[PDB]
Amino acid sequence: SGFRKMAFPSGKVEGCMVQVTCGTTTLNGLWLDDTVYCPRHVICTAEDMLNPNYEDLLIRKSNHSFLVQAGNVQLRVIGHSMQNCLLRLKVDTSNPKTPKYKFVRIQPGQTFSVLACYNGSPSGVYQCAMRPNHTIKGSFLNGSAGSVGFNIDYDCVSFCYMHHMELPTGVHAGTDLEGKFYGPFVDRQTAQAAGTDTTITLNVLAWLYAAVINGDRWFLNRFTTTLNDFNLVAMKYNYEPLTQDHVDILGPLSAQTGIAVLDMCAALKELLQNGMNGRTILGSTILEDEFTPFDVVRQCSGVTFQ
Amino acid sequence: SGFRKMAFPSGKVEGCMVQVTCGTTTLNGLWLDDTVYCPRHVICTAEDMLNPNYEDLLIRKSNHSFLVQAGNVQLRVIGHSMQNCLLRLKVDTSNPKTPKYKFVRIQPGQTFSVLACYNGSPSGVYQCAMRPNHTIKGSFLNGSAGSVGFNIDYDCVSFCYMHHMELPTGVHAGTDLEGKFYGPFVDRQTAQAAGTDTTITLNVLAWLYAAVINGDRWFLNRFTTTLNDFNLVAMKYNYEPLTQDHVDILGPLSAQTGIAVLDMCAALKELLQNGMNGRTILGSTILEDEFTPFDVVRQCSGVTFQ
Repeated sequence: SGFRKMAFPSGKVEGCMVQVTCGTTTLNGLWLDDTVYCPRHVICTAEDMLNPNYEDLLIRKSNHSFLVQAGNVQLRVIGHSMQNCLLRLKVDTSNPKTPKYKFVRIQPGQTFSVLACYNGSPSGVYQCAMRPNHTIKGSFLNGSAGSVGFNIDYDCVSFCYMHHMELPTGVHAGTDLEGKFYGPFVDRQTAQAAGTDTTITLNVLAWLYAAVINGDRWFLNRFTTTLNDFNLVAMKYNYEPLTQDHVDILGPLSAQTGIAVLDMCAALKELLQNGMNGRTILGSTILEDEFTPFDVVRQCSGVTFQ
Repeated sequence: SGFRKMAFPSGKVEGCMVQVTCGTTTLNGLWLDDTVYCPRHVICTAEDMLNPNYEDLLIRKSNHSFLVQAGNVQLRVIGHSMQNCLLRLKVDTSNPKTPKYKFVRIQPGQTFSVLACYNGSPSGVYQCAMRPNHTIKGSFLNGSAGSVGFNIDYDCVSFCYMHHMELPTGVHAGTDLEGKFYGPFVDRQTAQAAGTDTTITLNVLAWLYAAVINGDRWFLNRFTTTLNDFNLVAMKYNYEPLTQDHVDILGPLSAQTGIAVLDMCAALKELLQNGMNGRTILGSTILEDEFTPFDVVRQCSGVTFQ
């Protein structure tokens, strides 16, 4: 019984992947019901990207200007239309494998499963988090745009992200399924760059509990800090604000390990004092920011004595 | 353009997981064509796994006392045929969802993906490597027995692990899909423990290769070491030796850069006797060993499936 950075079974999402090829551009598209979603820049060429006018461009393209194929059999496009940075294509046969779904907009800190695909087929699946700077540290290559990110709540695929491009530092930016980017990022070829990404406090703590849970509290002390004595030390360091909503959330882990969020945060200010080796924390010389409370709670189901 | 810990798409395997209740106990089974696979110890109640005669403990049990379930439909069982550490209770209809499969068996250092299930329902999927001490450091709460580990090689899911027991140390153990346990483990309460482990090395090595491809390089240089002096120090840091039968596979690896094998090896010497204190490799502080040369190419290359 150990911690693992897991992902939801990509099974359901795969039954929604297809290949959308336009011109000399081929990427991916999510096929839900009689609709097929793909990043709109599919209808562009390296040149168009310098100053794309998607509205006018898309106009120069009809229903069978987009060759979509579910596996080896191609689908019939019965109408095209634009929605922000996506492209809603209609089809003659709604997806018979469409599962209970829904579109959400994840926030920074939150995690999700990404099913990378190429030419409409799956390569692998991995987990990751929507960093505080609105970027993602996924693993994408050309032909990867069009891939989705999700979370499955009891037989329900909550789609939250759809890949597009890759930033200067090797990180990734994409949009929600409605078609709006997760940042100040525009899908055109202009000078852009990820803003200085910090660290997720809430998950750095979840990690901290997972640690205690599984052993080691050398980073613990009778040290008690206020809800404003930690947050000052916060902006100094990369770690973000520990709102009152994080407190509550850290509640369940709190009650379990018998430790108080305040005394936990206080244990952290002493890590921004060193926190070197000597005993480390589950190996990691640093601090894991992409393991959410829910995740730790999830894995390693412990009890709470009352 | 990043390098995450990837897992195989779990669609061709999820559609195989079913539930296999027997009395009060309940596991997850593998459903291929007509046959159904599952953990022998599914006929035991309470401290039965303390005193497992099995071959006799199954005699009294009958087909009916086997509730194979596919999420609703009951699968008429008919084949209380025990095979090694597994059962082989055939059912009436063959799994229509059955994929194209093999049952190959993995060796130390090799990797595979895991579809953790509970009550026959896929919970999460992840990737782990067959440790040398012959165990799989991973995550499995109760009711994880019956879970499965596989690999995908172009239109062919080859199964290679069936989760069974969990060691006291936290790590777990199971068997190939033939019943043959892995390492010298058994399934009772003989209070067995796992031996000392060494690093697959060939993975920690091949991990660097993908580090390079993603730019992140600051070790490619070093006192270009030998072929013996190196693995010598390995046993100075707990790393099993290496043979040319292990580098000749790294053919394409180097063939996709120009970076030597030996020189690369020297980066390690300087990586442990000195370390890296400060800068990191693709994020992690520790050196990752759960990444085979194929896993690294499989990712960096984009190899899809079907």
